[PDB]
Amino acid sequence: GLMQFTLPVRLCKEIELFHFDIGPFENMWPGIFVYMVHRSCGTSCFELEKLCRFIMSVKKNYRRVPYHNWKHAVTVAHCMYAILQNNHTLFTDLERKGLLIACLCHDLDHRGFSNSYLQKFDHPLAALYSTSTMEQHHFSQTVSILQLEGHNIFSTLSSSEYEQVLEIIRKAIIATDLALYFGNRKQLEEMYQTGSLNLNNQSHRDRVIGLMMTACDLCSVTKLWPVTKLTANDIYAEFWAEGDEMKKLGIQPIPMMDRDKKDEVPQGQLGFYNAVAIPCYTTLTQILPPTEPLLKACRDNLSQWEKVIRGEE
Ligand SMILES: CNC(=O)c1cc2nc(-c3ccccc3)[nH]c2cc1NC(=O)c1cccc(C)n1
Ligand SMILES: [Mg+2]
Ligand SMILES: [Zn+2]
Repeated sequence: GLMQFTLPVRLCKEIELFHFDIGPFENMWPGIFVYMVHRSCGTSCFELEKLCRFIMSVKKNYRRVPYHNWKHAVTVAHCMYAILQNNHTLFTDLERKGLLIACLCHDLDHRGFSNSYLQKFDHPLAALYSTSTMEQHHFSQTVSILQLEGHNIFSTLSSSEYEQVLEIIRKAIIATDLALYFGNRKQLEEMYQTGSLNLNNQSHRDRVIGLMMTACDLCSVTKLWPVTKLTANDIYAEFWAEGDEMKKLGIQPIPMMDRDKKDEVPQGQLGFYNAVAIPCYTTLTQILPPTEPLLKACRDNLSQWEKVIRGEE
């Protein structure tokens, strides 16, 4: 119990900021995650032995793909940590437990291919899960790891608390299906504006947690420009591999997945920022004002992409 994780001074300070980059030292990422659980949740939330074993099994079940990898999992969990720390009083003890774990697990066993590619390939997962295919898989993988001997980090919760946290985790992971984000944000936009948004209404909380999951999942667009730009390479490495596999099925991929249209990436980023990112962080900032730095960083990166198009970089 008297055992804390302590980070070096620069990390200890910068980890509190939304735009923190977890760095290139893979062996520090578990400790960074444990540090965040302890400060966000308490040193009591989890048996450290069970947590460490859970973390290492989750890492093993992430694949060596360019973007949807173990670094992405820890990066998404850090954005959730920053949201939770800037909104201390808004979230229950169970929600803080669930959401950091949900973020770590949200892309478990990702192959670097979209739901669309799985359906067109006719992958077995697409037969098992007709919508949110990869996301239902990610939740299935999470439950599987929780049920390994010595890996049940929730074992000290009551029966009712255990069912509530697994339900928080299921909804949180499903919500990372971007197809579901558009309608979820529209509903939240209507509720905030007509003044009907009520955080004591569970269906309303579910929607707000959904948006937080989207915000954390997209947080590559909220880093300093050098991080955002280098992450974009990893994102397009997966998209273009998927586009290659579409061409192998005899289907022309959408331009975003066609490496022959590299030139139009900057304009592709504008659409993404305007159609998804900016709307996402705007609504989150309306509901949770202290998440404003995410919207500010997103707008800064939109302006950097505009400068790339105008030939200035
Ligand atoms: C819903 N629209 C998009 O997801 C999206 C559409 C795009 N269209 C282009 C494009 C258009 C013409 C020529 C070349 C490229 N690039 C795109 C990139 C996109 N997404 C991300 O960059 C991104 C970032 C982070 C996380 C996720 C899930 N996605
Ligand atoms: Mg995902
Ligand atoms: Zn993700």
